[PDB]
Amino acid sequence: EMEKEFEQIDKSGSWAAIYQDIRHEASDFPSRVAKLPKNKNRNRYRDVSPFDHSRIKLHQEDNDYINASLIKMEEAQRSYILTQGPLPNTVGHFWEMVWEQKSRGVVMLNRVMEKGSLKCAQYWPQKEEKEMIFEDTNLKLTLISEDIKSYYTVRQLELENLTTQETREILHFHYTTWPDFGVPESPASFLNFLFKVRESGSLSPEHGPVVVHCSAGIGRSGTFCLADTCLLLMDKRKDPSSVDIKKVLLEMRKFRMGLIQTADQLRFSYLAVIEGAKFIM
Repeated sequence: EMEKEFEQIDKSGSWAAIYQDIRHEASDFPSRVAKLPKNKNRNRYRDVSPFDHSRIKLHQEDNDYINASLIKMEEAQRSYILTQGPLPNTVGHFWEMVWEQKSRGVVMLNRVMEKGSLKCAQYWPQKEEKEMIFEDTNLKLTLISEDIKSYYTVRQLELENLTTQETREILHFHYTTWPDFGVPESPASFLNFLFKVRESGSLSPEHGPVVVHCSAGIGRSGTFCLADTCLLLMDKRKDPSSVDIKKVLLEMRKFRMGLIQTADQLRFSYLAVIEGAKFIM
């Protein structure tokens, strides 16, 4: 059981060691499309690339590339799209992907500015009366409502395909309190946030996969998917303690490199799953 494994690693201070074993066992697949010269300005970080096999393709004949990966967890019946925070030049691609994949929710785990630098373009409207038009992808985006809470903000957005005049409601879940350095001290507000996304229906199989991002789409974004999938598997299985976090992480790393960036994020993921299991048992 992971609670006992937690105390062991913690008491022995072995987190950096566990973390390095995961690094060494992780899959390595080609990412040829990401490294094409015509795609250099579509990537926020030169060392964070989607694998070719799991990359999301845009349905535009010109250049189909976005820094985004489909993570398919077969046993849990959960999919996720993990992507980077959009760049000024990819905001239109981001919303085209949301449209084409029939996503119902966007989960944002970063602030637009952290450590005095921009981690993400402002890709949604700040006021009802000031909608955004993406000329490159023929989409209009309107803020419908915004509910600001202590630890997160939920926004209802309307996305309109200007080509067909179809409209969809998108939910934007913005976790606003992840600290600039390290991880939250307690997983309570992160779990509350994760249950709010679940309650919305955004993670349900009647919709396209949820879009999850931070700045690179690997660290905080990884912690989100890892916790959700692990808690779902504990509901589904005859023996809940058959769930090995490390194995689940390695299965997710077949789909996108580098998920969980630090030994601290790994420790936090254990704590979130352990604490979340109490609200699920």
